[PDB]
Amino acid sequence: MLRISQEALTFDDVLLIPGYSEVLPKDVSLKTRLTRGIELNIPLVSAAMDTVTEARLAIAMAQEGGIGIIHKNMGIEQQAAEVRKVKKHETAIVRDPVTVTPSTKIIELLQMAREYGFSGFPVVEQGELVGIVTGRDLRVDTVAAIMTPKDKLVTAREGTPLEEMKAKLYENRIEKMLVVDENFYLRGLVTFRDIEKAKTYPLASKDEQGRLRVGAAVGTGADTGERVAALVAAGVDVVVVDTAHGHSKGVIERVRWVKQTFPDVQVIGGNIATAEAAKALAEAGADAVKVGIGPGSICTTRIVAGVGVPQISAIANVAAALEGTGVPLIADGGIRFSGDLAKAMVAGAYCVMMGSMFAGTEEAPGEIELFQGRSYKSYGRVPYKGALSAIVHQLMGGLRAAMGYTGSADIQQMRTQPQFVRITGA
Amino acid sequence: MLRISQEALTFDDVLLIPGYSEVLPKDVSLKTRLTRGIELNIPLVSAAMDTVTEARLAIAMAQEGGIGIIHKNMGIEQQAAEVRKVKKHETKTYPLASKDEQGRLRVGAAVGTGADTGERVAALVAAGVDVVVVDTAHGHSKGVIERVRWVKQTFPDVQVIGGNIATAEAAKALAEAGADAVKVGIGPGSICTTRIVAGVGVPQISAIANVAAALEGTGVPLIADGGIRFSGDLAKAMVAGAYCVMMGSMFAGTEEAPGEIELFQGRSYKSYRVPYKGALSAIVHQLMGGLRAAMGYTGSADIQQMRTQPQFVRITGA
Amino acid sequence: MLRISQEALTFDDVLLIPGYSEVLPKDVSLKTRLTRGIELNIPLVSAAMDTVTEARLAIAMAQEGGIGIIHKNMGIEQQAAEVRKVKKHETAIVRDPVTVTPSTKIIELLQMAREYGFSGFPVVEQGELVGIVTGRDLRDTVAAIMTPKDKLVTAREGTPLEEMKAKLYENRIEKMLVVDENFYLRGLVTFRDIEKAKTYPLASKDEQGRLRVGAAVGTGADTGERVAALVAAGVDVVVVDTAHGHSKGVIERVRWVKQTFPDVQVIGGNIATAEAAKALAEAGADAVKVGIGPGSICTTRIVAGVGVPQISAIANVAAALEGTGVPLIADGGIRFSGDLAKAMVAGAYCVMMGSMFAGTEEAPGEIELFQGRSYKSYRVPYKGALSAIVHQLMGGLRAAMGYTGSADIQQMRTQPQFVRITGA
Repeated sequence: MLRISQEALTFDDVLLIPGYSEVLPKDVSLKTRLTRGIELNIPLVSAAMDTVTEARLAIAMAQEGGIGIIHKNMGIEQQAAEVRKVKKHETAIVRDPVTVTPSTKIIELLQMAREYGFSGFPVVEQGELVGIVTGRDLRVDTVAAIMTPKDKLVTAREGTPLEEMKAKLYENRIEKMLVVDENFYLRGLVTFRDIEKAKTYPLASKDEQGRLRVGAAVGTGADTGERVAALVAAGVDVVVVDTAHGHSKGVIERVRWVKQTFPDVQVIGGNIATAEAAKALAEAGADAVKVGIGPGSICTTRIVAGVGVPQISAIANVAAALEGTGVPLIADGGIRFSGDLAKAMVAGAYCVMMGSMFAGTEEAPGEIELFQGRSYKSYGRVPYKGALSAIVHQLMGGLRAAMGYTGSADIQQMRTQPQFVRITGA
Repeated sequence: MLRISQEALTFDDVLLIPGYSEVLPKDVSLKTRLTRGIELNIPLVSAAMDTVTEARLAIAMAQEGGIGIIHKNMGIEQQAAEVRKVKKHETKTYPLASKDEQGRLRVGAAVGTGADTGERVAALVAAGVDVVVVDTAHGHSKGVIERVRWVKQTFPDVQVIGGNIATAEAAKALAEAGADAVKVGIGPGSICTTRIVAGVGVPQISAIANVAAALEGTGVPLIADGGIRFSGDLAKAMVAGAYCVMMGSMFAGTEEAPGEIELFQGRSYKSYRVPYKGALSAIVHQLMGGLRAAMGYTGSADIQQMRTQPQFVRITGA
Repeated sequence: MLRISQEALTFDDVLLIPGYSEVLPKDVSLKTRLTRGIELNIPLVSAAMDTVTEARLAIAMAQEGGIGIIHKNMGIEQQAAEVRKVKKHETAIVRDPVTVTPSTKIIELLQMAREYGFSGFPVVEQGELVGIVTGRDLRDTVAAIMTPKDKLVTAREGTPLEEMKAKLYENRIEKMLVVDENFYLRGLVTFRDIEKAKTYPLASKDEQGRLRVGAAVGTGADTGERVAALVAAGVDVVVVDTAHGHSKGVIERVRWVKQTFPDVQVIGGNIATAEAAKALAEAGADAVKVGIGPGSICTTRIVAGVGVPQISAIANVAAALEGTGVPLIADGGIRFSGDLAKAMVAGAYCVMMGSMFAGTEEAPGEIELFQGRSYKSYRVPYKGALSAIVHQLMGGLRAAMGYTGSADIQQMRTQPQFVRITGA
């Protein structure tokens, strides 16, 4: 007979049922996991599309508390360079301040200050911090004779938390402080005002060195091994083996190879839409899976190949397959409104990947253009959407409202407790 | 493990089945209850929206045999003053008029859960409001349930409605808290904001039926609030178990509703821009005329029969 | 007998005829006059509309080489304050430093420092800068520990940026407080903000180097008070701006401004006839603004049946004002850069734009996202930076001047010819 496995449901087939609520939307927790080893403060990921995620938007995603996956429609060194931009983004510490040496002449010092200002130059000897030259030191031969010496410097160790650095600035009644490593080598320069500015982004997704998190997509083609190596050496947090059909020999073996070749990087595999595909990727060592095969009603995979799984059922089947494995699942595709995002969470997603909704923001690729009195991003013209932060705030506002309606205090509750009603086309 | 509780139906999913009939539409009874203590001569309530119910339309609603809920998008003294206008209004004869034991027209008033709610209730009560409606987007919540308890303990002699809700468990929670009635409707509309923004909602026929089953034998009425576009939907809501129906935007733009007559582009509107709909009585007459027709088709002589005896068919999209 | 004075033409009725050309569009001169006494480097003025011109956009217009007219849908002192914002603008100055007084408790200053740090705090008394509390000063009250007045290194507001930069270097500091002639604290300037500052070579500036600005008034009861407050705030031009400038009220108010405030420029409008131009010129107007029912379905035409198609209105006013020295501003009906070029050739000295500038970054309103598209809300589509619209408008004018062979505005206004075309 006709081999039908199940009836499968999409976002419009279901609604969340309100439940007893004690926590206000503004008070719920949105914290979740992207992978086994990566936590996110909001369950939001930007897709690896060449209209959506390069370094600029990836930085903003991490600042909001999610993460961006840098697209792979570019050369290997070009993609590694995009990853480097994200890892080098300075939340507060100036990593490469302008320096002088003890033997540097005052005449060159003064000529440098005419170009860079009298901000006070650190004095180094082959990288080793030996002092600082303040404007006062010049007011009241070489830099050595007038420099503030090491014993008078207030410094902080590299890797100290920003709030602890701000406290050392406060206790010492200073505005600037040098950052050093265990061998007193200069590693940066930090400022009270810049730490305070950093509170603009209190949810920022950072690695353990305080660098913004970022991901990067790869495929299965011949240069994948070289591309992964370049992305890893650039400091990427997660490699996303990202293809149309993750349940394939090519993707499973590539995930396995990443996990065995680069054990210290996280690896995502996808896309998949079935329990069995999730178990295959988990056994291959995936730190997370990405869910979405023909999730959209009119997408190319459905029309050209007749293939797809409605996204609510795909998410729930993958979630059930991975329960108790520790492996998160990313919902990728079909989300038009914040309400869909909430339904994806209640079906079992750990976080949601958005694509076209972020195209046309300030931070996304492209240049602004005005055409017949309206604003677009040009590269083929998408409407200009303004700042990414406003879209993120609306999406998380809707999720917060749903969690308030269902009485879910946190993401773990939202994923496991609320119920759907199924509705008709009427 | 997709956690699906049930298939839920809306108005367009069902049709009333005709039954053996002996009573004509013009002769059936429309008397019902708003709350434990308030009876109405027609099963109609006006919503607490600032485009729908202030004193003028609340007076009209009571004269028709329903009741208005004065909206709370105004100061406390203003809302109390609106209540006083209705309670003091003295006149045309309105023999269906909803009236209290003292012969004054009935009126309700909405409050929320915010910090000034206690002061607002006290003022509405001192002005003679018949029912206080604790009216929020999510009545199945600590704050709404606690506020309903406080009204019932602090002002035992006023009726209190809690809402909105859409489940049996929520209905039991509000009734145990002392609600004299519950208001039903969470994301009842097809493309409403609750559904688009939060993905939350219960199709209104199943929500009404689930609440009616939860409250059977308790004496606590339920008010159907939202999703009703035609008199036919109203009839369906009653057969699903509603005691009466709350209308909102349908009454906006009537003569008696807030706003001022405005001419523009050769058409009439109310501005504060909603199309001008003429006198409220003509809409009420149409809605009640359709309910009477439905009761004639189903053979229901009164509201109690209409709510408990007729049957639906479920239909498809086609 | 049906009293018809003439057939009147609008922009769509005519096209510019190409002429022999030797000057490339990039090389023509766009310099013109707003009024008898005010020159502009581009022939663009922003309208006195509350969706278009407040201080932010007026500043951008002046930096582009044009000027903005601040709208009058606000209080008198609010309008004076908008003018002051333009007259005193400087991008490199950080405004409103958080201050302390000598009788502030050290304990309170240490509390504030939790947010503000130790960079540190200017000290004011009776509204005058009297010292500063630096971090070294904190390692009773501020009076005891503050650095005294005689040790402050300050700059005067309005000092050229290169002089401020030289003073920073000479004093081995990276930032200093900015004061006015009363030693009132006006802000703070840093090396980094000086280096980041953009220069505007075409900027419309007065004799003191301040950006030019105008402001609208009407003819109602408080006009005299409003004019006085605008003039005192340093406004460069008063625009007596009504629906019907050819009236006793406007003519007498224009004359009052010229007689009462002879050192300010005055514009009268709106008009659309030769006789109205002569009447405003005789009243003392330094320029006239042309446009009565210039649009096809505007309210003046629909409600009152009144209007003059703008090409003919411009040309009739220009003919009437020839040899008087009084410029004319074309106000209304301009949809595309091509209409702007036509308005210049019909005789305008510059063009006032309104709703085309609404919805730009610098115009009033806040950006809003709505159905996946950007709007400004008070809703109009969001249009990005004003500079891109100005660039396109002036690019189109430059192209027209290249087509007509006009090397400068004076030639563009007097030499090229139109063809008249049919509806087809």
